[PDB]
Amino acid sequence: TPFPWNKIRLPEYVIPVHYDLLIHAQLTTLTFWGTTKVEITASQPTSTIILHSHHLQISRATLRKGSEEPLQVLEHPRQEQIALLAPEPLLVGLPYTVVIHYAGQLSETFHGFYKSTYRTKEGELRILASTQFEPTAARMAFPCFDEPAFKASFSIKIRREPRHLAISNMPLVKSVTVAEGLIEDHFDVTVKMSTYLVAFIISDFESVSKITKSGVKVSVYAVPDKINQADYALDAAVTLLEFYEDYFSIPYPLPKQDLAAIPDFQSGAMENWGLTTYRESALLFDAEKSSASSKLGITMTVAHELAHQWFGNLVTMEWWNDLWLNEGFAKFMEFVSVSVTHPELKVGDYFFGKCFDAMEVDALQSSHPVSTPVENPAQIREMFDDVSYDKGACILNMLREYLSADAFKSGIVQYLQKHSYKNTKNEDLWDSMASIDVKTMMNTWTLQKGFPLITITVRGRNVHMKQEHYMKDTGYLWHVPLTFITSKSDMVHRFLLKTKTDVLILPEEVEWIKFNVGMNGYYIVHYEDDGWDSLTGLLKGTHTAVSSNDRASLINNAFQLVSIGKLSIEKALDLSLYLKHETEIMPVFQGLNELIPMYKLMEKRDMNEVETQFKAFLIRLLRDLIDKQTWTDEGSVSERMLRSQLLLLACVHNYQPCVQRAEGYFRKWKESNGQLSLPVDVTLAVFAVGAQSTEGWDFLYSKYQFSLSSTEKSQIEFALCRTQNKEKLQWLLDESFKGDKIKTQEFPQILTLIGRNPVGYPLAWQFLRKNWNKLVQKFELGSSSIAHMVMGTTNQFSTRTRLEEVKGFFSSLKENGSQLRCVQQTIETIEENIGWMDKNFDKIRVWLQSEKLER
Ligand SMILES: O=C(CN1C(=O)CSc2ccccc21)NC1(C(=O)O)CCCCC1
Ligand SMILES: [Br-]
Ligand SMILES: [Br-]
Ligand SMILES: [Br-]
Ligand SMILES: [Br-]
Ligand SMILES: [Br-]
Ligand SMILES: [Zn+2]
Repeated sequence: TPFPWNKIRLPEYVIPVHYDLLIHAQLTTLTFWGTTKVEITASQPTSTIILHSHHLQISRATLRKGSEEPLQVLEHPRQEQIALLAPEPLLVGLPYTVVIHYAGQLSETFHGFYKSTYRTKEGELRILASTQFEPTAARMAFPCFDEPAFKASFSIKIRREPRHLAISNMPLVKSVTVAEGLIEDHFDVTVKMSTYLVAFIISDFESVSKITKSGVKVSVYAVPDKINQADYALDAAVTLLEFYEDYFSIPYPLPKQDLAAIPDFQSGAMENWGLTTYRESALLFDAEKSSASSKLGITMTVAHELAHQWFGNLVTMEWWNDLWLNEGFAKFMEFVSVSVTHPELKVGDYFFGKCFDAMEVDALQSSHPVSTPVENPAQIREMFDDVSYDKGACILNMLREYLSADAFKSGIVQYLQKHSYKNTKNEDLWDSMASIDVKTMMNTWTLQKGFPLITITVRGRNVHMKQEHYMKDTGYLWHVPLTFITSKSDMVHRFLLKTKTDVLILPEEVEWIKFNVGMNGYYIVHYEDDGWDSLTGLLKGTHTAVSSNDRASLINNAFQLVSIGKLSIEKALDLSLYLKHETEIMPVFQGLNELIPMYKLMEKRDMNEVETQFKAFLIRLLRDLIDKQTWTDEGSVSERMLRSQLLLLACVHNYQPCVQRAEGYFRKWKESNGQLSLPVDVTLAVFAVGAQSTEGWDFLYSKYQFSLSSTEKSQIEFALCRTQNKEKLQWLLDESFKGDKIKTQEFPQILTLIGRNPVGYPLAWQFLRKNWNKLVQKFELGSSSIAHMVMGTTNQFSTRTRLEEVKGFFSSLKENGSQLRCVQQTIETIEENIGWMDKNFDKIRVWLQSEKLER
């Protein structure tokens, strides 16, 4: 019989109410079986039930009316569906139960119901089984109506050996002994939720717990050897859940919240309702070895996953085209919450960096609107990108500054209350925010890609403003909430620009004007006539006349304008010279973010002399700030992050005072047999210098197997990827790909670091090409992991030959990668790199030879 349904989306006329899932995993044979019972009703007469199933071996399917009838099973593996045919049509509105018996193999990927492993201190391999369903992998563990708008309650039962613990979304009601060495755990019924949020883990994890003031038991789960690193996340999770409950005025509805650190995990974390899961590096904190960056990362990742309990779980997007309703909000709420719960982290100052990263992809033709259509699993996975997360958060921040925090908060509380246990579209959010023209304005920011360039022309008191789509002509127009300050006023002045152009009149003439105050708006600014000269003069003479975020926005925008010929490279580089006086993390890092990519392009070309001169200029520019750093872990989180990055930068570029100190610390660390406690903040620099020799690299690698510290593992991995030894770089690719000595969850990062190694970069792009099929099988087409490997190995090329290697390779893949959005993005980036280098290389050579810092 041919397949009776020819659409990717399921029919809307058969709706589930409740699922009873029985799962029995065998961790010795790596197999599982299940029985899924789903209560359904049909809104129209049908004899066919279409549902999702992927890589499950279905043995039997029956239909119970409320008698039992057998169902004929048909499969459509490409659509990832099964069709269950009943002997007679279902009666409308009457309850039926579909019962499906099946078996599967535990996935060897990081999705579905997959295998995870770890080693004990004695070298014994331990196996656990965990889940990762978002977006479409629930259908790999149980047959279901696997679309987020088909919400249902779930009663989960897990069969296991007595040596294992099982945890799931809800608390454990009871454990029944079925037979010898066979226990069945019954978990309480969940509230109405999407299939992608179902979770279960079978392991020998240990836990620590703490109860919130609202009575919620919060626990952190981890392997026995790492449960002593769970205290920080446990305390942070309790404080953040209490923050969100008080903030939203909507209690967390479940009796418990678990945070599990999984030894193998693809993304950073996942918000499964009641059972949030994390990479061990995103949750576990070692008070002696963890970095300030990693502590910030745990805090923000926990805040993100807990925000999703409201934004994503309680209220879910109707379809993946509106995935930003979940991810943009969760990303933005990390800042809203942590700014209050952990004020010592000063996160609010760092938000804007995400917006500049989103602008890098959003300035290309291959970007997409925040809300855009998706059909198949690879396209849906492509929605987990910088546009949904970072542009999503940045436009919400822009809107909050525009409406005020009070009006914005009222709109989001109304929205969550109105749509609790249901699904929403982009329009529902805008109607909630307008109930406090929001919809017209925010449609310009979510229903078309990109962002505007705002051009300012000052004629005495007359300030002319123009908008145009910034693209590296569509005729796009936005409702832009402009802000500005002047040399006469530091009040934030506002002007809503809804037309191509407008003009305003200043009360008095000014010496300078600066738009996008604190860079809270998702747009860039160009100043005509002497505007850039006036702003450059202000930064050179009195840089604290504007805030550190305003200084960072001027640096970023000046370099973005060079790409479209609005500002010469010489004038942008002249502006950057003020950084010799800068002390603040955001503008110092913004200077690095703009300048470092220039020598990354030179490293992949025969441009050694200008590359070396450019690197010497960068070190000279920040020399006073580098020399002021102590080689300790002293200071605030920003002082520590600034120290670590500056010392690492100085050492990799052979700045002699720092290389000598790093060389001495590494030699002493190796002499001590790795017992010397180095300051965590200098460890990246010390290890990167030490790995340059064969003996140093082998010694660093010998310590890797014993480490229980996520930071130490990450620091060693970074250092090992910096060697000039090509056999060692190849070995890291081969071993992390294999997953024994270095876990495969680190492969995408290792591949990108080697792709950025000045001598070993050809090896990363070659490895990706030669192992494409296995990498796609492990990480999936459309995944953020694949996108980071594609862009990480190719987006710093700047020759027509490299451009054609990329086009030729990906077009030869046909259905296994030729249509990837990351491929078009990297092709467009290489085209821009070719043009930028051709135009600016010798201009930079001449500018460097002028030695303006030495003048
Ligand atoms: O360049 C990189 C990585 N990287 C890029 O590949 C270009 S975008 C970028 C912007 C800011 C910071 C790092 C960036 N890392 C270092 C390098 O020269 O390879 C320099 C910094 C010390 C670590 C090594
Ligand atoms: Br049974
Ligand atoms: Br505003
Ligand atoms: Br005038
Ligand atoms: Br010191
Ligand atoms: Br090849
Ligand atoms: Zn998220």
